[PDB]
Amino acid sequence: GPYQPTTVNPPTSYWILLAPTIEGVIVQGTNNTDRWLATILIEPNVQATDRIYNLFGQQVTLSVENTSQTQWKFIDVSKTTPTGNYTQHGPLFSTPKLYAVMKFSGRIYTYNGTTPNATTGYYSTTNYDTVNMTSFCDFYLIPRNQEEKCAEYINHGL
Ligand SMILES: CCCCCCCCCCCCCCCC(=O)O
Repeated sequence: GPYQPTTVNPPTSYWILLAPTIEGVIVQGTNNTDRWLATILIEPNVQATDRIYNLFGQQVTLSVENTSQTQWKFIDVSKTTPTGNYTQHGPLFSTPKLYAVMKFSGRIYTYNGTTPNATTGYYSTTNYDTVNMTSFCDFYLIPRNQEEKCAEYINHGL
């Protein structure tokens, strides 16, 4: 990398390492059947607030917060129908402002917790293997077999 913002359908067993700079929707993806997914970035020190986000072309109001005074915050969101409500999942508090996602074994793997001690976790409520990706930021590809490097960049930056 870095790869410029684009829409692709990433391969399974690859980490996409996203390098956003501005708060808001950094990436979104869908399988056009049962999942519309995104990750939102929130700057430090945002008390509970209704914010409007363009998700898949629609203006969506989400109640969000970031209680961290020093770190940025990634939140995953998901809806299961075109008109469904979004639910928030898996906060990552981040100093490097990097976020990674991988489709593998039907699951989506991400990093969770607080850098520099963020750890991998995953979602598994359906098979996500065919979910595509529209990235609004520059990104890198890291194969599963070099995942240790991915964890390194998430927690410590490039
Ligand atoms: C490579 C795929 C990219 C998909 C783009 C969005 C990246 C974040 C993934 C968020 C998953 C949301 C959690 C789903 C909750 C659930 O339904 O189990």
